[PDB]
Amino acid sequence: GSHMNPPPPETSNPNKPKRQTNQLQYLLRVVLKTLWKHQFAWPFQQPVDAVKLNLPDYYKIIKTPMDMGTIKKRLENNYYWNAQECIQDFNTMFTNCYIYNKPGDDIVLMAEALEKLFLQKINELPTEE
Ligand SMILES: COc1cc(Br)ccn1
Repeated sequence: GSHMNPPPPETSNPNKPKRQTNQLQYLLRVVLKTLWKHQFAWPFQQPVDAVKLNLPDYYKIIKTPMDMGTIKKRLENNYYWNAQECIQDFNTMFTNCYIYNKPGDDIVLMAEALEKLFLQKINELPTEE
């Protein structure tokens, strides 16, 4: 897309060691599945196109972008070694939302609803077997 948006996060790299764990399978099959289909998922399902949204400062402020489309592709591509890397991606996505926007903005309310659901799902994350 536009040269004024940054390249999206890596989802493929043969040099990075990879594993499928039961925890990672739960993150794809339960956690991402639940969040992806939520009514409030859509602002999070792809990278922020700061040109289309007329937010030229967005990637001045947000230096660690992350979105659920990227996490979905990471999971589908078995990009991770462990669940914590994936949980960290989710946490980064929510934190970016809360940094860029204001308390009570619609996108913040949406992120808070998703994050509550995410926390419930992570509380049920199985032990790594
Ligand atoms: C209006 O601000 C934002 C913030 C994010 Br994160 C995504 C889209 N718009």
